[PDB]
Amino acid sequence: QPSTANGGFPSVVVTAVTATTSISPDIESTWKGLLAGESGIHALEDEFVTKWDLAVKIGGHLKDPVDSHMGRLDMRRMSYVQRMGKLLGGQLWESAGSPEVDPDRFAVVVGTGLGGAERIVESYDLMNAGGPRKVSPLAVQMIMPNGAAAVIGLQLGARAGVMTPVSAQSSGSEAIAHAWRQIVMGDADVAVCGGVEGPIEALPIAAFSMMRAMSTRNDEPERASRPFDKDRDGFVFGEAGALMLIETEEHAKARGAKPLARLLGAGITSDAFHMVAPAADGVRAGRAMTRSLELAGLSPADIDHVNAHGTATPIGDAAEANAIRVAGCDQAAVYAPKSALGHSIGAVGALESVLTVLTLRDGVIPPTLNYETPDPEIDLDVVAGEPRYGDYRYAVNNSFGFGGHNVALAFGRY
Amino acid sequence: QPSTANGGFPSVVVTAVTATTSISPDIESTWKGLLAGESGIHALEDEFVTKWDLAVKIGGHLKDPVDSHMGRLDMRRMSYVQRMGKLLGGQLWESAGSPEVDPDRFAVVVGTGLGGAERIVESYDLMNAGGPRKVSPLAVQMIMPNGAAAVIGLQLGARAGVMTPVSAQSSGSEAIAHAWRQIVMGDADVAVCGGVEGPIEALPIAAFSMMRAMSTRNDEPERASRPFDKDRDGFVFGEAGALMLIETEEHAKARGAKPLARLLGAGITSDAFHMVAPAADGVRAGRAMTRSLELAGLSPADIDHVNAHGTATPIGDAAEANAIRVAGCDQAAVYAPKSALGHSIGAVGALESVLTVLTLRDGVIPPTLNYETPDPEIDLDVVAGEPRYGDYRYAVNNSFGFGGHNVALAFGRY
Ligand SMILES: CCCCCCCCCCCCCCCC(=O)O[C@H](COC(=O)CCCCCCCC[C@H](C)CCCCCCCC)COP(=O)(O)O
Ligand SMILES: CCCCCCCCCCCCCCCC(=O)O[C@H](COC(=O)CCCCCCCC[C@H](C)CCCCCCCC)COP(=O)(O)O
Ligand SMILES: C=C/C(C)=C/[C@@]1(C)SC(=O)C(C(=O)C(F)(F)F)=C1O
Ligand SMILES: C=C/C(C)=C/[C@@]1(C)SC(=O)C(C(=O)C(F)(F)F)=C1O
Ligand SMILES: [K+]
Ligand SMILES: [K+]
Repeated sequence: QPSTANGGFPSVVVTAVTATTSISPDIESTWKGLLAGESGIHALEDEFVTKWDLAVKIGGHLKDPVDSHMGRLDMRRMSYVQRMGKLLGGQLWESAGSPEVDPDRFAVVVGTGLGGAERIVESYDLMNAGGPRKVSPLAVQMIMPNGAAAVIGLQLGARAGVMTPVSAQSSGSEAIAHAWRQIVMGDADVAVCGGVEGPIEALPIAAFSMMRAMSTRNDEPERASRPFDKDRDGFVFGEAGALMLIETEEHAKARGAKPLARLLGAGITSDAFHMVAPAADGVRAGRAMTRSLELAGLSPADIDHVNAHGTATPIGDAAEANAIRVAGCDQAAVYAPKSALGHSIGAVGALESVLTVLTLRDGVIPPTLNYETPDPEIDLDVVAGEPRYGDYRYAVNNSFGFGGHNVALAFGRY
Repeated sequence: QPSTANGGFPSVVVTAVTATTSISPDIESTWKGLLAGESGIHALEDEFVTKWDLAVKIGGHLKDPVDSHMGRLDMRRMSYVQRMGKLLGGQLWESAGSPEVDPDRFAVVVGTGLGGAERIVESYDLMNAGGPRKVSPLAVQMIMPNGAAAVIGLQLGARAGVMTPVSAQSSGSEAIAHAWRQIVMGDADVAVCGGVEGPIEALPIAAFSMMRAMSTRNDEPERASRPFDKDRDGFVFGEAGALMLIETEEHAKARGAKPLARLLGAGITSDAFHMVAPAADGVRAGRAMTRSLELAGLSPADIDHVNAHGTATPIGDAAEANAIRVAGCDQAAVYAPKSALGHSIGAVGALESVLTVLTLRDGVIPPTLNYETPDPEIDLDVVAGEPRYGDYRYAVNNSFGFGGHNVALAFGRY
């Protein structure tokens, strides 16, 4: 029975990470902010909020907007998730030391929730106003949801496959799972993986608001996202994109890269319960966690830390507490980063996987913000108030998505 | 190292297929039609053609529209690709004998090019006319590109993962590739897999036309799609969707399912060349074919048949001919079904995978339509004029996608 622990799968390490967030464009600065209790969530100052008088008037825009780094041709030839992909792909490579790798052993797996959807609406308006010849010859390649992964693949020269798993809010973690499978199956030795997502805009706010999923605590934006708290009232948008570089331990050693963590195993399951509510019992979600432990070669008692999906809906957080119990991981120290960074949909599982790596690298879990009144249906060890220090040696990052998708990633200290 | 031939992977069999096409809603009648030299391509009668005076006036709508099978509630609460996926998933399951399987060992993998995009422009229009509270509460779950796979997962009860790989025109084959991986890695014993795609409409025609990729042979619609022909001048749309049921041979035998064929291995690579032109040398595309043979345990000398992606662009077919040579597969009999069925984008690799399976089951390849003047740069054995009967044992199905994606599937006669 192959596991990582028993040498049945090659050892896979994380050797570089990059992310842009509502706190900082610099992941090390985001991480210092989080440990200091900073939130990226503010009053939205966009004119679209007053134009439409939106019920939701809070969110975290990126600290450093993607397009301040894009030249004239990038703005007219890529959709926004493609520009974010290019920006992060170059940062990651530079952070990695700009390695010269074998392109034929180099894969890219990048998830996103939707793709270049603004170009859909642009092409629709252009054609309605001026006919079919007003549609750009670039529209197809900007719009297609594999667009961002493909821009990264072209940019960095990856020829062992470029893949885009889409599973709504779990896409960013699912991508890192498929990258790990591609390596252990022997299709690649090195992979860039993670997730990108669009910015906060009026139409996405309108659509999730009609699901009654979003916090409307507009008077205290930094207090609004309260995962696992008794007084939680839904999620808050917080923009992000994140990528990491993973490679076999052999490949990293040959080029002198210092690992940040190990990526030990991944589990994907599905609920077959409901399209937009997680099964309350957490059973299939718990089993995604268990399967990541089986592939890693770990037991539940090994898991020191869980990085919760923790969206701060009443229903979502209760199902996830039940899933953590099913997996036997409810004595782990838990963090819910959406408390501070909000929800970035297709990117967020990637961002939170990067945070999980940093917890293992640095031996610390940031405080979950706004965690003030424990909820008795949630009987979890939620880290709050101040950071929790410790010699953490194994952690699980959870992500789930509309459609019933459950993804868990098992990481270890290097 | 593990292969199907050496027993390192479990044996995986195809036990049911379903597809709706421009020739027939019934895959067995599609197949009889193809063998009789029928084309599904006609003059488009839609009012949108004359409204916009589109340069392209030809293509193949489904013989039997998806929505002649849909209630008005489904029409309001699913996107088109979800409706297609629900229709096909129920037909497939019925064809399989409505098996009772273990939901926790049952996965769904279904690709699509874009997703529920008509609900994006609908939501946009609604909000522009009446504000954010006019957007449907179901809009997110109809729009998300994992929506179709998730509908099928919920309909059929799949709890071992629901996955949507997006790779533009290769998505449908890539979905069968990941379903095969999901079974051989031990995450599932049974999977529903394939591709769905939306119908021909004005804005998709405008966007692909503006790339100068489409045939405009409007006076002779059935003669327009000419893969590998010297006078080819671009692709023709032909609607489709297709799913197959795959399962371990053990699982099939246990429920008394007769296999249609064996699914032996899958190879996925990428070009890192250009976003919308394939690499002219065919090298990475050929290595996708080679990887599928490695995993099957086959050599190129074993291959009897290649089902070509064969879009009928000048550069596309030339690059694929080079690919087949790189893989050592250029002595095989080649069929290009887009000649008769046209291009259905995210569904097409699934449709052509089902055709490959029927070639192997029945020992016959349909004629490539319109193949009249051999092109010296192609130098392939293109089956043409009449169906070719033979004792086919091993076949490769090729699909490629914008972004530089290459997918090959190796199938065997059962
Ligand atoms: C991280 C939190 C946010 C997550 C939100 C994720 C939602 C999906 C991502 C959508 C991508 C949007 C990209 C925006 C690019 C941009 O900025 O376009 C502005 C101007 O506005 C626009 O064009 C808005 C056009 C809207 C595009 C259609 C969005 C449809 C959303 C659906 C109705 C609801 C969400 C579906 C989500 C499904 C997947 C996840 C479950 C440039 O402005 P200017 O320079 O022209 O002045
Ligand atoms: C097989 C060939 C086709 C392949 C085409 C693939 C393109 C993707 C298809 C997307 C889904 C289309 C579903 C249409 C639903 C339908 O039928 O709605 C009509 C009324 O028109 C409409 O609303 C058209 C709505 C337009 C939707 C936006 C399409 C944007 C397309 C992009 C600009 C260009 C294509 C990008 C593809 C990228 C991915 C693949 C590389 C019935 O009207 P009614 O009488 O029922 O009221
Ligand atoms: C099957 C539905 C699932 C997994 C829904 C979850 C918990 S996953 C997710 O991100 C999410 C949210 O965004 C929401 F709606 F705010 F809670 C959810 O409601
Ligand atoms: C990287 C670009 C690729 C693989 C383009 C291909 C050959 S894949 C594909 O389906 C396709 C077409 O549909 C087109 F445009 F008709 F030729 C192509 O142009
Ligand atoms: K998480
Ligand atoms: K093919």
